[PDB]
Amino acid sequence: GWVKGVMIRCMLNIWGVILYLRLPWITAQAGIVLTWIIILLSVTVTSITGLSISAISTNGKVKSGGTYFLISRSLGPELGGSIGLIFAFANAVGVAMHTVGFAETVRDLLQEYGAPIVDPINDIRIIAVVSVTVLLAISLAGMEWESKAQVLFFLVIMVSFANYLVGTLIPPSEDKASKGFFSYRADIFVQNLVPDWRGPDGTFFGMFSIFFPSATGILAGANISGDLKDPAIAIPKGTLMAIFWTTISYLAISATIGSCVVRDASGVLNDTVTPGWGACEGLACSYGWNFTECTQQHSCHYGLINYYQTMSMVSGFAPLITAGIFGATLSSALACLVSAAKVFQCLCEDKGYGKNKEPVRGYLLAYAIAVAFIIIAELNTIAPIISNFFLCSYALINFSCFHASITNSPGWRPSFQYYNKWAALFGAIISVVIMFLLTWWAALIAIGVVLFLLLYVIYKKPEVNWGSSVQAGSYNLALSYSVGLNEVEDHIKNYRPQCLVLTGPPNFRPALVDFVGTFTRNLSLMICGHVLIGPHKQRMPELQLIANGHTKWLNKRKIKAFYSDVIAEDLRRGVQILMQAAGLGRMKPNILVVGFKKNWQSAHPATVEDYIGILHDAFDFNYGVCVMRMREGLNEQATTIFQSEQGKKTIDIYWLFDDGGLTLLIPYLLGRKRRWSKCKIRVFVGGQINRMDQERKAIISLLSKFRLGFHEVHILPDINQNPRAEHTKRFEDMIAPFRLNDGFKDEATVNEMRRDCPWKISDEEITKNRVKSLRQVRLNEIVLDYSRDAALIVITLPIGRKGKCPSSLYMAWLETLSQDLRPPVILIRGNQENVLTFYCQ
Amino acid sequence: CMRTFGYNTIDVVPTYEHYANSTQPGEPRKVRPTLADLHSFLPVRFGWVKGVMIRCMLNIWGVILYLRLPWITAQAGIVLTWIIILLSVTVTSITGLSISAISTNGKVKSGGTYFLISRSLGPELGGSIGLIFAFANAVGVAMHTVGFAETVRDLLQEYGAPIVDPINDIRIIAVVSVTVLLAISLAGMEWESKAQVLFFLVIMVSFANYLVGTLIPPSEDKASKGFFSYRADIFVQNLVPDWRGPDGTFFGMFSIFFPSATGILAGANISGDLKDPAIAIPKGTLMAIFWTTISYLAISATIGSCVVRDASGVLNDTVTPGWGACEGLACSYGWNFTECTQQHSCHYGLINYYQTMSMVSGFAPLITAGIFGATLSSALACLVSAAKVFQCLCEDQLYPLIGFFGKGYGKNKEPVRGYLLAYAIAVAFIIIAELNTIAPIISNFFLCSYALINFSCFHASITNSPGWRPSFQYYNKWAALFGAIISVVIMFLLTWWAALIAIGVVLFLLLYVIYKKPEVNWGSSVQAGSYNLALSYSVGLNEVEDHIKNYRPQCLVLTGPPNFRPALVDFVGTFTRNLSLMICGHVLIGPHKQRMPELQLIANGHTKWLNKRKIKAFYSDVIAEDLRRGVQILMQAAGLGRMKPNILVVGFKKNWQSAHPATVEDYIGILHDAFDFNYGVCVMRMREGLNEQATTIFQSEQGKKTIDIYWLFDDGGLTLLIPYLLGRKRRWSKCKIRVFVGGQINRMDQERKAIISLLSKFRLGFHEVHILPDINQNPRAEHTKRFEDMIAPFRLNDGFKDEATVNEMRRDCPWKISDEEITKNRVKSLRQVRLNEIVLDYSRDAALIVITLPIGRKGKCPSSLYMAWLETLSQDLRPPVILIRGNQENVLTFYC
Ligand SMILES: Nc1ncnc2c1ncn2[C@@H]1O[C@H](COP(=O)(O)OP(=O)(O)OP(=O)(O)O)[C@@H](O)[C@H]1O
Ligand SMILES: Nc1ncnc2c1ncn2[C@@H]1O[C@H](COP(=O)(O)OP(=O)(O)OP(=O)(O)O)[C@@H](O)[C@H]1O
Ligand SMILES: C[C@H]1Cc2ccccc2N1NC(=O)c1ccc(Cl)c(S(N)(=O)=O)c1
Repeated sequence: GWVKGVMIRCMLNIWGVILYLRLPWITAQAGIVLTWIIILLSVTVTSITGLSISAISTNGKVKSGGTYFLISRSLGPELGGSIGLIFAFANAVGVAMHTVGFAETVRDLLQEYGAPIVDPINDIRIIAVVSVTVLLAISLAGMEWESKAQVLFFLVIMVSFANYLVGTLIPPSEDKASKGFFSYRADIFVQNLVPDWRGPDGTFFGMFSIFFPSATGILAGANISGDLKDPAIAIPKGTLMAIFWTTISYLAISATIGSCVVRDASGVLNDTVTPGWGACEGLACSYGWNFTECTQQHSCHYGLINYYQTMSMVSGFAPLITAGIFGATLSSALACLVSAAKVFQCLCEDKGYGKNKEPVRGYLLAYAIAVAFIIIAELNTIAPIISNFFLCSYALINFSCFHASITNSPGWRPSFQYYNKWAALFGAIISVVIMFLLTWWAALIAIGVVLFLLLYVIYKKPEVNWGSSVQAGSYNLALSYSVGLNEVEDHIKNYRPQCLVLTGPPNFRPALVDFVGTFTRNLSLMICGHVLIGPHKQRMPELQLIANGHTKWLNKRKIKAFYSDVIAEDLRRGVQILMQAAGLGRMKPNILVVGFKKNWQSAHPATVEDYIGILHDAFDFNYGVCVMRMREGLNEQATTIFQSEQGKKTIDIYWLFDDGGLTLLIPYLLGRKRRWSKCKIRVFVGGQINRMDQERKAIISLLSKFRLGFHEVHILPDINQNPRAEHTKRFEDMIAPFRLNDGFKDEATVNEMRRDCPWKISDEEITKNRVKSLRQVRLNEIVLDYSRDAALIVITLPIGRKGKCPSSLYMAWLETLSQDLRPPVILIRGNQENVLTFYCQ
Repeated sequence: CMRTFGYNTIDVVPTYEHYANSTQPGEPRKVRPTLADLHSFLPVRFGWVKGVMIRCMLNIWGVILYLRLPWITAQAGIVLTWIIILLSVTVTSITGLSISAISTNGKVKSGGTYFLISRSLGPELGGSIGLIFAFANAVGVAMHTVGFAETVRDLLQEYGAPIVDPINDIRIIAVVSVTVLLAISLAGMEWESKAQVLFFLVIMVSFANYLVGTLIPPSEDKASKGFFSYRADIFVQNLVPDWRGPDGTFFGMFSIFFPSATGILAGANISGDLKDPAIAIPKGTLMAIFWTTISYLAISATIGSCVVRDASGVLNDTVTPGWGACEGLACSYGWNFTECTQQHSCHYGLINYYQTMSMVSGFAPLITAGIFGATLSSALACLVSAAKVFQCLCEDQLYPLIGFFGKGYGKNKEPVRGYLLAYAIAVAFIIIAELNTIAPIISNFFLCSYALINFSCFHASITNSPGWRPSFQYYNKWAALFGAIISVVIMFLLTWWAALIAIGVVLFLLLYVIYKKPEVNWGSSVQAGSYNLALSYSVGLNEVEDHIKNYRPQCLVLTGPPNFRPALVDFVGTFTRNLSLMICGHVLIGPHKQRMPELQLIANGHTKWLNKRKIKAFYSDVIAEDLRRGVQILMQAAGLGRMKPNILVVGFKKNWQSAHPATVEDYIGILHDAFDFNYGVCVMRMREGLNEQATTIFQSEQGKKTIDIYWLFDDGGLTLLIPYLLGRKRRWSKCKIRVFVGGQINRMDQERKAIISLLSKFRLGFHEVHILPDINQNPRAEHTKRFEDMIAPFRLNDGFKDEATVNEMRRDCPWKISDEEITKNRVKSLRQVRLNEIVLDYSRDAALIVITLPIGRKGKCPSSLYMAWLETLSQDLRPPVILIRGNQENVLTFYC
């Protein structure tokens, strides 16, 4: 935290490996004032970031677990996700860069003995792959060994720095002159005071970019901060102390480098001459080192910019310096990898491997990113990426903190004495400007990537992900989309038939379920209703098991539908309950499907009264109605007639009245399935005998505007003609036993006799509906000579006004329309509202 | 007798008018009877040849026909030109198939491409697409005009009479020409269509002239330039490629030729002016594409057989015997071009000359006329399309300021406003006269339009709503998807930075539209897709078996009108959001049973109100004679599959002391039924009362106040889950939870060890614990007196009555208490008053209070008595008070 987090492992991330290896080179190629200015700017950015980070962090009682968790809990998830993503990418890239640097340093140290294995560049790649793999192996080695090694590494770094200070001030010596050291010289400081450049990066902004990579203490105050036993007043003090120590130490090291170093070397130990014999001038006249040809032809084997590492030859204890620098770099790399792995795990903390169940997947992904970026093996190019990504993360964090302070977040009131919104705004602006100037295209691309991640990771749908399992995820998705459907409004183009099918137990009547499932499959909603008769105190354990078994039987058949059971005294009341309550939001039924009463004659008229009352209630609630009739009745698994292909047969529609199109829509959706996609479809309409031609061409035109693709049309001009004499008689015998026989008295004086049997007919009444009933039986004749071999028959259902059409007269009509056929007859009626259109709004 | 079917009843027969939503020559409009009346008691228009095909054909033909195609065929050979043409045709034909498929679904109105794309895909993408489309057309007009000016200036200089210089004459001529075009477009579509036919005639005459010229034997000038009439040897020569220069690669020729044929929407853009668009768009577009492709192939093949690749052009170079050494087949007909073909420096031939197709023909002014006509036709088409698209887009009022445009004029609504806007933009652009750095932007915009059209088709097909029924059935969705992908690929393959800019503009406009929240509804594939996903995921959840590991609190809240008691809604929504189902109930009494549109409107308004406060709940209403029956209905039937409630949340009836006793009877009956259904129960209570937007204490900050929990009965831990889930939020995060864990008062409490173990398993962070053993103690007799006073009015004073005859008096007054019951329920009535003593000494400054809800056996308690215990328990307290008792099921499965 302070060394392994601030100034040892964050040393190589602030003032360490990336400073103990190639800091003196930048300082020499820049000068004292320029290096001081770069250090000042970096320190300012880091200090503002650290102030904001600590002030935000110290808000509320702290429960350990991760800085990502803390930031998310303080600023919400919207910004927390983006912050975590940016930190993950930056940590992986930094691990890659530090590992490459350490491998290169180790390879050079080994090469100091003059023994090449493979090549200058390739060998570095091999060593780096080996080191990264070793870290991956040591991913889960131990816990307290880490702290022990941190203490040991801090001690070793301190000892190496002491040795470096002891050996740095080299007095006059041939061994020193071999490297160029000449101790203190005012002319040396004068030379350092001026600028000088060499290389493609010979621009001060290049020095700024190089220095930015080694400032991971402020982040160390953000990512290496949440390890304080007393979280109250532990964090900010550590941040300030680490930052100040780093700054002072860096300034001192730069001062020593500029004081006791030279900018040129010789390359030959005994390269000296006498006065007047051979070129010799400059301050080298003290040690006779001329490089005029060497200066001209970039001939500096050793020197400030000539050689990358001057301190290694400047310190007396070379092995100690090498060992300490290598240890510091390894510690920094391990810390960064640990941080990225923690980010991944804490993201997935709530598959698990081993006790901790740690996410090996995230650490493996971090290793993948680091290995992908580490093959290049060049610090000069790599470091700018680290600087840019880290600066983007820090700027986003500070700006978000300032925004939260400004907007008065619901639960934002951090207790930081020195916190101020204006400082956050200033830091955001300055950081943005510096990131833009450092490298235009790269920084802009990173900003665009960050914006994409911030916009496109907050519309996922299941934003919680509770209880990782199958049932849990399924429930989460179902809830998310069901709630989402609430904001979307309704339009005619997207009408859908939601069906409530009265099946009772589904294993008693499978024809209805087959027929409805045919045309509703993955297009709209289907519910199967079951009413339980009798009074009982519900609850009980067995009802749930019964429902579960019914749903299992349903599932085994590959039928998408929901089962549902209710308790009521009688069928009508349970049906009312189902019609009024069942559904969710906009997924609620609007059509009722009911079977035919095969034996309505040998039964108590009370049952018939209730049956007709069901239809009356359905019409009251604005539903559509469908009555299905089979010749044989409806009451491994059984096999039905809708599970075997139909063939070339026809579908016959008798559209006699306008309902809104429901009579036409149901057959259209049914022929769109590969079971009824070979049947030709016929439409019958009534008309006139003296205008048959002007009626055929008109209905055909209307059919083409709905774009339903139906084949033929036929007109019927004789629907008013008198029925046969032997057929109109069969209608009288059918209703004979329902004649109250009081058709000579006041309608006031016929309501009393109906209070015990409100299902009779009045001789007055039969005189008003005489015409209508005749048209009912005449229709049956028309269907028998037209549709004796069809695969389906559809007819519009007639309506009777409540209070003027007893339950017995109504039941006498539907039985007449459908008789003597081999019927899959369907009688349909819409709610008197358009469900089709020929318009695009 | 013989009379129309329908004259003797109330029901009407089907007819066109019942579905037509417009006026008519017949002013009185017709409607069919509503279900309540049957139930219940007591203008110049163009065809397809002149309105679609001619426009598209003119728009496709350009200037590469005369000045570039022969050079391309000389550089690449016949076969490679044919392949390039074929690829371009595949892309264009697929796009045309998609547009035809989308164009026939209902009646299309004015608006062209924008109308189709938007109304069939949704306003959000349609707005940005329309904006960019109009801009692109308004710039293409200027591009074509500058091209025409270039041709005129080049000819005039050829005749040797220049005015100022290459750069200023272009400006002047272009300005004058654009002015003339603007003048033409304002005179009406009749004059506009006449000029199109005139230009078509001129181009046809040019084609015929070239064809006739390509036949006559060659003269001396033509012979010394490479023209020799159809010769099999030249044709044989001219099939292999011969690349030359920096621009000699297959990619280069494809990039040159591809933009030349992409103007295929020139006829659909005037869709508002057609006779029958659904029979006029597809046929015209396909025929135009076919004819243009035939013409391109014919030109390529014919020219590739008459001209040699090189020719000196000097008449003296003829082959006489003695001088020169002939090479190539040019010396088979008696001509010698050894010199230049050796040094590679002559200026004639197919691969070195640009105006070859005018040399071959018999009269060059005809070719000049052809170029003029092509350029001018393109400019006119672009102008008209841009004006119409802009008028239609500005009609819909989707942007803040551009609405000024959209005012029509006499008879046909003619947007002179948009005409002037586009003319001014075109002038401001033609002033520059240098546009080679502005062309790729426009091309990529057009390609984006292609991609959007194709994706609209594919998405509509894949969703497959019952309202998707097109008459044109000669397409396929996979091909459309491939077309959109290849469109974007080509975009990024032409010029990458322009593609980046185009896609960025599309994205930014889409974001602004989505943020603006349009106020219109037309019916799109997106809404149908949302229904699709809801249904599919519900079915998926239902498919899986049932198991205990997915407990969640699913609540039905009795709230009546949602905006009456908002505190209950806010409290439940606080801990329900993103985690479980919430439902709002409302019982309307109603005589009888019916549903009129008033109920539908009221419900839609309630749903809008609920969705306007960031609340996730379903609103449901029922009709019943009293409250108990409606609550029974909702408890029995609400839900779907697995998502159904298992907790009931109700508010306190603070006016129970002054009310007809049957009301409190039904309240307690509601509680008893809920208990009997295996539910959990929550009773909410506040000191004031529960009955733009109004505020509430549940939507404000809390600070550091504490929460007190009084756990006296082990019911499954629901008494602890609700307070716990309310402490993971950003508004209760600083509150401290105090637990007064009389661990199990009547539940075999644990003294010290197990008390902190159960709460430990709840990962609650419990920060404090206390012990209350003094329940039995005698409460201050002063407080007991307050209890006898309220129970007095319900006394039956039946001490001397037998237990058999006591039931007699209750057949009319079931609420009243008995005497034997007072002495029977005495010890259990002292705990309530005594417990109220303790609470009034700790949680007097506590944000919330939670206590275990007492219970009662049916019949063993008089109803009015049980309502006395509730009042005494929670009374004289400032904060909101919650009483809970769980279903007695393990709620510990919720954790992960
Ligand atoms: N318990 C029930 N739940 C839901 N609907 C029912 C129930 N019982 C009957 N129905 C509906 O009533 C219709 C037919 O009435 P009913 O069953 O009395 O005639 P049925 O089928 O001939 O009788 P049965 O099978 O006894 O001969 C069925 O198609 C069904 O829709
Ligand atoms: N129509 C209704 N639908 C659903 N719940 C209702 C309805 N009417 C009342 N309630 C519920 O019954 C509870 C008690 O209401 P009651 O009318 O018994 O006393 P109250 O004093 O009117 O209650 P409040 O002061 O909360 O309105 C309320 O908290 C409310 O949640
Ligand atoms: C971009 C300019 C410049 C140019 C140069 C050559 C060929 C066409 C051409 N223009 N493009 C068009 O005319 C064009 C392209 C695509 C489309 Cl759909 C259309 S349009 N008017 O059909 O909508 C026009």
